[PDB]
Formats: sequence, C-alpha cells, structure tokens
Amino acid sequence: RAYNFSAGPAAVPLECLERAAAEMTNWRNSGMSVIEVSHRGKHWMEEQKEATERLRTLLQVPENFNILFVAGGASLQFSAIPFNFIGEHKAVDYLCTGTWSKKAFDECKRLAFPGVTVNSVAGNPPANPVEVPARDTWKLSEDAAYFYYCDNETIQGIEFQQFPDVPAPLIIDMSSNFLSRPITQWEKVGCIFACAQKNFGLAGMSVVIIRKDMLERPVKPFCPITMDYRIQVKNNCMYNTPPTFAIYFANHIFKWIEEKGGLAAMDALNKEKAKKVYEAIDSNPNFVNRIKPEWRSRMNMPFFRPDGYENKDLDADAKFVNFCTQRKLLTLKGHVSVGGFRASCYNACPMEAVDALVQAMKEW
Amino acid sequence: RAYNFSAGPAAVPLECLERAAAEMTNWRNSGMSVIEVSHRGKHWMEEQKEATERLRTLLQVPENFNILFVAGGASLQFSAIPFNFIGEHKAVDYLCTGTWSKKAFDECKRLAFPGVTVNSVAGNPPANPVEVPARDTWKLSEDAAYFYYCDNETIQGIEFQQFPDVPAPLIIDMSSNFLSRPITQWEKVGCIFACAQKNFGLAGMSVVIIRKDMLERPVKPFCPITMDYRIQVKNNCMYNTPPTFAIYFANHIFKWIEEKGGLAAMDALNKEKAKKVYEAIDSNPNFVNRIKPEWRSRMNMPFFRPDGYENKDLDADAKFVNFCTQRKLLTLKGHVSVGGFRASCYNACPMEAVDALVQAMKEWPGF
Repeated sequence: RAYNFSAGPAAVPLECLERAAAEMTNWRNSGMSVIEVSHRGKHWMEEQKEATERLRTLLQVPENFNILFVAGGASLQFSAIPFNFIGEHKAVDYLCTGTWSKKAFDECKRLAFPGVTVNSVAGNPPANPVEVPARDTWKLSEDAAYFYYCDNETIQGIEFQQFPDVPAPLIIDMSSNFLSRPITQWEKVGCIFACAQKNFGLAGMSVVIIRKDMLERPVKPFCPITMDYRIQVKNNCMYNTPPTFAIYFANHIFKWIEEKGGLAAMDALNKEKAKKVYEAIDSNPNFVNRIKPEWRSRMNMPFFRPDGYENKDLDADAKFVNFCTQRKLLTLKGHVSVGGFRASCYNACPMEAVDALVQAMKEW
Repeated sequence: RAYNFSAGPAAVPLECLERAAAEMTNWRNSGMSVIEVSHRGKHWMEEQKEATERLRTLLQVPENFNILFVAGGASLQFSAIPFNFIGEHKAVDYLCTGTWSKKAFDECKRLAFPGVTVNSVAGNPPANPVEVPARDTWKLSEDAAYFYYCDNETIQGIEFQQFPDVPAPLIIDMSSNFLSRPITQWEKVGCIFACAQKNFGLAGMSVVIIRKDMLERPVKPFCPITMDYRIQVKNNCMYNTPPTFAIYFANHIFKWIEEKGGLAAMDALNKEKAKKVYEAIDSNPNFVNRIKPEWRSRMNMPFFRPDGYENKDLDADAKFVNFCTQRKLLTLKGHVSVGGFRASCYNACPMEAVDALVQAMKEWPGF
C-alpha cells in the first residue's frame, strides 16, 4: 500500500476496500454481488434508504432538504443547476475563486438561457490567486436566482472558513471537501453538491442536497428528464437504474466516518494533517505556497519551487515528484494548468502518510 | 451463488468478480486500488486506452467510428441523441417496438426542439406486441436526421435478427443485447449505444459508438457540455473524471468474452440457452409466449400463465414465482407493466441456471 496524494479519484479507507473484496461474490447473504442485484428488488432498496439516512444523520441535514444520489460527476451538475434553479429569475451570480467555480460559471454562460444575466461576482480570477477578493468588491445582481461558489478550490487550494453572507440562496460545490467537516448554516443554503471521487468513493456519481422550496421553481426548457431534480426526488433517485456500486461503496465510507467519531473528528484530524504540511512548505526554502492563512485549504495543499508560480519548468518539477514516487509518495504532481506539486489529504489520508511526506520534503 | 435472472443490473462472470476482489487493495502492483488512482495518471490512461481498443477488437468497430465510455445510463443517452444528431434536419424517425424505444421517442417529443417533426414510424406499440410491425407499413419522414430503434426490447422479448433497411442512418439502443453477438453492416449505422448493467457490468455507465461524420452535424442549443459527444471525443472521454471502476470492470468482462471465443461464440451460447427456455415454454400447457419465432429475443424470454397476457392475476403469478424463488431461481417475476414471468439470460447467465429453470418449469404442478 503506497501513500497516495491523488486529487481525484483519491485514497479510500483500506477497511472499505477489504469489505468490498470480501463481499464481492456474495453480498447481504443474497447469493449475488451488489453489482448483480436488481435496483427494483428488496435488497437494493434497503441499501439506498440506508445510505440516504446515514448521510442525513452524518450531516444533520434538516427535514426541509432532499438528499439525492445521481449518475454523473460535478461537471454534469454544473449544467443541471441553472436548468433547475434559475426558475423565473432574470439573473444568476457566480463567485469565481478558481478553476472549478470558473468552469461552472462558463457552463451557465455557454448554455445561454434567454433573458438571464450570468454575472461573475469578482470577475475572472488571476492565473495564481492568493485569496478570495474582498467582500466589498463583490458585484451582486438584483433578481439573483442564487449565489454560486466553490467551498474548496482543489487546484488553487483556496477554502472558505465560513459560508458567504449574501441575500440569494447559496449553491455550493463541495466536491473536494464534502464530509470533511460539519455544515452549520443551513438557512443560507439552496443547494449543496459533490462528486463522489474525492471524499466518498467512486467517480461518475454525485450527491446533490436541495432545499425543498428551490424545487418548486419551474425547470427551464430542454432539460434532459433525468437531470430534472424534481423527477429524481419523485422517483426515489430510481427513475432509471442508479449507480448502485457507487452508492454502496459511499455507504461503506459513511459508516467509516461514523466509526471515527463524526464530522467534527474529521475536521480536527484534517486540520492536524494540514498544519504539518503547510509548516513543511513554509519553513523549507525549496518550496512555496502563496495562499494566505485565512483562505488555506485543509484538503488540498499545492506548492511550487520558489519561482514556480511564474516560471514553469516540467523537468525541475519532474525530479521532486520522482523523488517522492521512488519512496512510495504517489500522485504529488500538481494539476497541469499550474504544474508544480500538490498534496491532497482527504478523510482517508492517514497521518502516517503526512509524516512520511514531511520527512521526504525535509530531506530534499 | 444464486441463479440470477435479473433483467438489469444482471449476472456477471464469477471469474470477473473474483479477479476484481483479488486486486481490490493493490491494482497491478501500483500500491493502490483502481478506485484510488488518478484519471490523469499513467496507469489509468493505459487501462482506458486498452479497454477502448479491446472493445474495438471484440466488435471489429471500423475506424470511421469513435468509441465513448460515458457517465450515465441509457435514459440519459435518449436525451443526448437528439441534441447531438438532429443537426439542421426537420424530422426524426422513431420505430417503437416496445417500452424502451417508446421511452426514447417520448423523451425526444418532450424536449420539443423547434421545427422538428418527432415521428413514430409504426405508431405507438400495442399493450402486448407479438412482432415488429411489417417494414412496408412504416411511414418514414422526408428529411429524417436518423431512424431510431431498440434492437432488443427487454420487457416484450422482441429482438431484431438483422438491422432494418431505411434511408436515414440508424441509431440503435442495444442496451440489453450489446456484445451478445457480432455487429455487421456498419455502413447503416449513425450511432449505437448501450448501458453497462445488462451485459458488461456496472450501472452508471454507457458505451456510445458514433460514426465520425454524424458529429460533423451542429449540436442543438442548451446541450449540457458533457453530453456533447464532440466534447467527449475531443478529450478522449476525460473532459472530466470518467467512471473509472465501471470502465475497468467492463474491460475485465471484455477479456472474459475473448477467452470464451468472441461475439460469434456468445451468439451460439445465447441461442442454445434461449432455445431450451423457449422449448420449456412452448412444450408445456402451463406457460405461453406469443412472440413470433422470427422476433423472439435470445436475451429476455417473457412467458405467462395460459391466459396471462390479457387476464392479469398477481396472486396466481406469485405461486410460480415463489416456487422458483424457493429453488434459488431469482427475479423470474416479470416487469410490473405486464406481470407474469421473464427469464433474462445474458452472456454471463450460466447454462446450469437455465437447466435449473427448465427443471422447475417441468416440475411445476400447474395453474
């Protein structure tokens, strides 16, 4: 077992892999793999109900929110969100703090729903952002259907300590920090979503959590029927065949998070993990992270050579990632757009892996 | 292991399940599960490349076709088809032989692309069709962008033996018979698609095979960017994160199919199994199937109590279903729309399972 710092898909608890291995040919004493079972059958309908409730209880999701498991990554939800939540409103607001919030903004722009202003709150971010632009600089729209933002930017390593204070309901991309800490301010939230492959298992599935009053809004025309979240809610997320393995495996990870003492415990461990990684970049002269303490991500810790933000060198970066690969510290190569290095440490990343990376960097 | 006749998701080769479990914590000596591997890394890009090539080999997909692995089941592709392939044409043709083709037709009608006639070629199908309507009764549209149809209707058990002959390019839902036999006459084909959960593994993923000049057509407005097949092709199905475990597992099944002699061998084994099931239906006064022999599915074999097509009785159905369930013959309950019984027997359905089903049907004391 290597120490895996992949951004996505990412490390998973070893216990969950072992349970899946051991259940693979015969699950729930059914004489079948979870892969082979009808989704209209008793066994699967139990598993999906269980998974939904486990998530309801882990997050303390209020009674006035629906919880959905749906096929497709975060990128598909970028399209679905404006189809579902613009309603009759004449404007939408996107705070683009980095690449992922910018892509979601670009998808809403490109779709070009008639009469709807697609508004970038702080404009496009710079190539290498240091912070979230000041609250007093934010351009908000009069008739905003929602305020979209990304709670944790993976490539930049920018994370909100708390939810923004704005008049419109928040729609929040939590792909890279979902179930990494509790969520407290539910009254502000219209929708929260996350692809599964960062903090709860397989790619190709996302969780979407929606406040019930948001689905009373009319769906825009030409929405694919399965991306209409009202139809999903109505049919128990089984209008068609759901991504059964992904929901099964996510449920095992939900159980594992519970065993570790809920989401508060995850937040503490993740903070302890991030503390050791950021200190090892800061104190060492070979590595640099320009992100400021207020906005530093507990999940994704990017860093470059001293002039690596401005001067891209694929050969210079290559030697350090090989140095890490050679000692079983895998997938520390940064995202291609920025290059450099990135330690992604989600819930399943152990402290043993963090200490090993610290020791490796300190010996560079 | 039970004898599993589920229509979808469906039985998988035990070897593939065993192979997946054995390398679950360490895939090809990488130090990590296939589940934990980056899609941008070297290991994953090889696996997906290999999976694509292997499928190309199995089917002998000609080089004027792209092969896609995409997130989402068949129902999402019902939406994506018209977005991608109407182009500037003023009509689309749908032949509705059963429930799934009708569903595909209804989604295109629902989406309501301005200025496009959504035409049902042979009308809406009856409650219990016994055949595909005769070719000479089909009413095709003048400027049709494509001719859409379902090669195997899972609930009705109606399967085409060969592709239809029509002017427009074919768009074919092969969800329930994909890789159950060879495909020829690629010149007739605009697009073929199949969700994975009948004949190549995990639900949540579909294969889409597209003739390259079909993607020269302009996409309709409001297409979600991940559902624009040009965008998928342009980014090697890695515009965003692909459903990696589904593709990996699909590839394991592709290898298993090659090990068993290829698609022509699958066709022979599936015909053997189907013939036994149909002879158990036909030769027994307690069971009936109405589908004409030329249209009988190899993959899905509905059958009923003697009067079960038009006279529904779920209690009488429940007696034989439970008779089967108490012998570990599982999910012989037919789709809720029709009641009665259905044996679904895809590639991985063991001959032993069919033998156990035939024995149950022979020993049933009767209705």
